[PDB]
Amino acid sequence: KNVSIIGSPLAAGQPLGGVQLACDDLRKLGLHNVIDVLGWKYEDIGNIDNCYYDNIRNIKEIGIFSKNLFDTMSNELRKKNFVLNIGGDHGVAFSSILSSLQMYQNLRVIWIDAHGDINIPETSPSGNYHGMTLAHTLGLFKKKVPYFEWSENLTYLKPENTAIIGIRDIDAYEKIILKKCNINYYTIFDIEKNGIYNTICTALEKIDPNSNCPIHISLDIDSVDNVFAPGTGTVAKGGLNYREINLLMKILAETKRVVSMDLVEYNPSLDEVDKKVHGDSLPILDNATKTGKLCLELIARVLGYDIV
Amino acid sequence: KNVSIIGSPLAAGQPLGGVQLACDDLRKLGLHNVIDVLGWKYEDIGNIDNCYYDNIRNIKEIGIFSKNLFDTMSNELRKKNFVLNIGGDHGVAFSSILSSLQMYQNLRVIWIDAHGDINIPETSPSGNYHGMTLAHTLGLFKKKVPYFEWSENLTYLKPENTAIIGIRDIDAYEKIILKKCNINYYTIFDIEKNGIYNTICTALEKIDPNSNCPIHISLDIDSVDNVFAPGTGTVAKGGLNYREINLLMKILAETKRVVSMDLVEYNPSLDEVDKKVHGDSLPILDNATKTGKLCLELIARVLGYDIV
Amino acid sequence: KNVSIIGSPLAAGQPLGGVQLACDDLRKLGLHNVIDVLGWKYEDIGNIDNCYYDNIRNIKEIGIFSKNLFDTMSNELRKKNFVLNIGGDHGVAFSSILSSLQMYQNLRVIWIDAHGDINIPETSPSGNYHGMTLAHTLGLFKKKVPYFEWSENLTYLKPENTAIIGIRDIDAYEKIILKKCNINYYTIFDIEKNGIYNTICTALEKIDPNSNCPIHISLDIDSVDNVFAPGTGTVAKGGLNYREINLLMKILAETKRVVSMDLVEYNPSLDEVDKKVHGDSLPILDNATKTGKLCLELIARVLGYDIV
Ligand SMILES: N[C@@H](CCCC[B-](O)(O)O)C(=O)O
Ligand SMILES: N[C@@H](CCCC[B-](O)(O)O)C(=O)O
Ligand SMILES: N[C@@H](CCCC[B-](O)(O)O)C(=O)O
Ligand SMILES: [Mn+2]
Ligand SMILES: [Mn+2]
Ligand SMILES: [Mn+2]
Ligand SMILES: [Mn+2]
Ligand SMILES: [Mn+2]
Ligand SMILES: [Mn+2]
Repeated sequence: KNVSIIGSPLAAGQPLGGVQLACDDLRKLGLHNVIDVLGWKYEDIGNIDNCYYDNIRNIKEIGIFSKNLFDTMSNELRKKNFVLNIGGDHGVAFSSILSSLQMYQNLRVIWIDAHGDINIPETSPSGNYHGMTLAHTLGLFKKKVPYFEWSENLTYLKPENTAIIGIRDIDAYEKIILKKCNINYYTIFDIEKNGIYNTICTALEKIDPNSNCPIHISLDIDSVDNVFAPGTGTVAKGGLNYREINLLMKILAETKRVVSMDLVEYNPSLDEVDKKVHGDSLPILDNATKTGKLCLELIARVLGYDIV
Repeated sequence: KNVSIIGSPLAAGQPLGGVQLACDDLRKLGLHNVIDVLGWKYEDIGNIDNCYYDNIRNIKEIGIFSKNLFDTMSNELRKKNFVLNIGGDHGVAFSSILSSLQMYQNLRVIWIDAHGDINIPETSPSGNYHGMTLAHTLGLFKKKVPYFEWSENLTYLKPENTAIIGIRDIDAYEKIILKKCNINYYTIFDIEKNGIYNTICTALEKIDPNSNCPIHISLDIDSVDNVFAPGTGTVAKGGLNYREINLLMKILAETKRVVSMDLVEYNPSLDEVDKKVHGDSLPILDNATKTGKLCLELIARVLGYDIV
Repeated sequence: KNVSIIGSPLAAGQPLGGVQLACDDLRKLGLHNVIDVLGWKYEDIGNIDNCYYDNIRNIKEIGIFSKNLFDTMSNELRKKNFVLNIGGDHGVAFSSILSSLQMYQNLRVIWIDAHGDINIPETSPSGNYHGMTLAHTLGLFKKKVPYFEWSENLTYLKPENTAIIGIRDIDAYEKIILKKCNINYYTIFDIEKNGIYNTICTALEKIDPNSNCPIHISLDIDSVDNVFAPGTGTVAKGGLNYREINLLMKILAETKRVVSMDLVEYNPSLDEVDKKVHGDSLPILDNATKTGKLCLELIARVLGYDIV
């Protein structure tokens, strides 16, 4: 029950700023107090500081930041702590997942997102890296990436060892990549048909039939519906509801196999207040904005927070 | 993959105006662009122009309009195009369904609505025709209808060949008609018990056990909850949510047997904005009002639009 | 089909006033008209007027009020009427349930609430009695309660004969009491996993395997999500939705075994308006605040109000 906290305030994978503020906001809202009350101990590492594709925006900053995160996270993973990586946009999952993967070669990844993040630079509508991070992590890139030379000899994640859950906003070319690479995916319609519980059980059975693999959770908060998670940059209608995302995190916690996690795309500047109701009983700041509070509650779920 | 578009701006089946504006609003919002991007071809026909019961409001206008729609739609159906009939209030479904039925004698009808629309003139609380249209189509009327003489020798729809889905606001007498005529109905409580997916599968198995019949979808947008579809004249609490109505249309599209469809009761004047989020990726006008946008997205589902 | 209506305007189990106004507000909104239209007859009794633990707030007022309610309700129960007890905060369920229990010794209780109300005075964070009422009713109190001497020789409710449904906001010590006393409980996560229908069926099978026991429903309106029930003092995120709470009440009505019911924690002063939509068709005041209207609709469900 030791968690290393790593702030990864990278905001270069997409146009906007705001997400760079996520890590410190969550600390302000009571991250340490929440971890404490759940009976975990933490080590807060602070914040990460900061032939070829030529069409990836801000790639220099991203590559240099990612090397730093890769190195820092590798060191925390070696302590056999649970490692919590707080973004930042989703670009931070490349180094997060690959560092975890080098240590846990049988790692299984649950990517929770409204989006596929599985564009390659030649299919991307935007040139924004956060929309390509999963493709990059999966080894789907066809050319070298400037400032990622340090990463070229790493082992990459395999599609069959991954499940994407909650998706509903996929680009035209992206749809083809999704089917082609054989990744396991569960759309919001699958969730509507079968319920979130059956969906995650199905996903886990698919990628870890023997229930014996370490799990990395990469949670993009925009997987959650706008009603509950307004504080994020790229919204898509029809998301996971409050009950669903909480149940999903609880089920993943109960595997007892989660070794690392990203929580990405929280943008405090975009967030709103309810606010404070009696049920906000974790040691979270009164009247905290609702997405920040949800982030902390979802982190609590992964650390074993339960209704009874 | 050819669709005929028929605008049916009838607003006489109920008190309000607004719905007469629906057809052109949907065109403005990007109807043609949406059909194009899905790889369908369209022919836009434009807009329909315009012993006895004595207690039906505006019946002259309704009867005369319905003859015109019957004739116009009959002609489009003969091309073996998919025919999309955009209302207008629900009164336009009488001619829509009966013209389709004369051509497709084994037609099965899925009536998606918060209401039964199955009052007869002697049970109607309002005298508004849009609340009687299904009863009329089913041959449940007991007297002749002024200005409907042209329709008296048509074959009428049978209750056992129909399923009403999503209902929750039914008048006292209407409840008796519903049980008496033996129509298949699936209330919002059935949907809550079994989920939208099991419900539509059950309905389809009930009315088309051999999966071999052409299908007409009559979609009243007020079937959808107020939260997602404010732009409609007669609201009822506890409607289909965004995920449910999208899944329902997708499942119906996947039968590959849908030959015609009404989309009725959209009232642009009553509609509101979110607005524009990243997930609004169909070629729909940026910041379009949310019900209009939903209408277009639901039309896209029927034409095969899917998440991946 | 005779219902006795008892107004129990007790507000001393918690800090706030507002709930004392609930009973008369529901009458103003059309309680009698609703009962009438459902074909029930009512007798409106009006409103109840008004070694040891030393840490229970307002206990004198609560104990004295509870004796009065116990006596009044005992008398109504003897008529073999369905007895509807309208709070007031949840403190009124002690006398309600115990009076019903003395008459119906095989009573089964369905406690519908976001909270456990199962603190004992030595674990209570607040000293507010409404958060202890279920523990008190279950005989879990360890010391005598001032002004409850009249109750000391009553038979208390047993945990195995009780099901709590909808819970999501439970205090730390309370979680231990919940597991220890062996009460049957179904959290919002159980509801999310299995659906409200499977949950209530499971609960009923658990506590009444032979489907032969009288049922008391203790409905705290804060079980319902904030979106639908803002007019209540202690809100918790992720509650039952409009479709769920309506279905739950319908299923309980259909047992045909409900003999008594509390509807508690409605605070008109906290309530808001939609307002009036076509679907508000029960004889409820036009534009009534939404929680009050929901209360009446849920009472209608218990008296057999159904979609068709
Ligand atoms: N598919 C879009 C949207 C990406 C959204 C990124 B994410 O999931 O981290 O918010 C793009 O490639 O630009
Ligand atoms: N049952 C009511 C309401 C009808 C609603 C019509 B509809 O479904 O087209 O909105 C009436 O007969 O007036
Ligand atoms: N557990 C809290 C909250 C109680 C809420 C009471 B109720 O369910 O009637 O709203 C307390 O003991 O103070
Ligand atoms: Mn993402
Ligand atoms: Mn995303
Ligand atoms: Mn209709
Ligand atoms: Mn309708
Ligand atoms: Mn309560
Ligand atoms: Mn409560």
